Amino acid sequence: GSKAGLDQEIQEHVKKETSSEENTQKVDEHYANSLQNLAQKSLEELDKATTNEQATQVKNQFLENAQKLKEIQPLIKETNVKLYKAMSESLEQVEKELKHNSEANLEDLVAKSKEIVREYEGKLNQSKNLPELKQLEEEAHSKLKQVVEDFRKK
Repeated sequence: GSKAGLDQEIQEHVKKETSSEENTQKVDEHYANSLQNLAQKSLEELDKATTNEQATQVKNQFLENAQKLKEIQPLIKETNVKLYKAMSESLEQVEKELKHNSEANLEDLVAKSKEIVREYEGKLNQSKNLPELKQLEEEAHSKLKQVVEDFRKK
């Protein structure tokens, strides 16, 4: 127990490095794929050039665009991170809102149903004969059905 925190800290340093290098590999692979696509498009433009100057310009523009592409890779990773965080936080907010609202609706319906039951139990406890009992029981069940139906159709 006394050494658990230190073990966790050492393992966490190692995990930080391994996660850093794995994210580096992912960024490198995406960058290499984008660079291959850029190069293929520039090579197609070059094959269709009609002038040595147009061809040299295709090459120079490829080099410029390759520099631009390399410059944005860490920003690409940071943008993906921020997008995922925003999605997760919005999902959690909406989840807690839905939980609260559904619980409130259920509590209101349960309160109304228990109130119908209490009213008619109070009436039934004062019953003097069997016909009154049957009439009150039927009215109570009809009121309960009306309440639960109105809620299902709310």
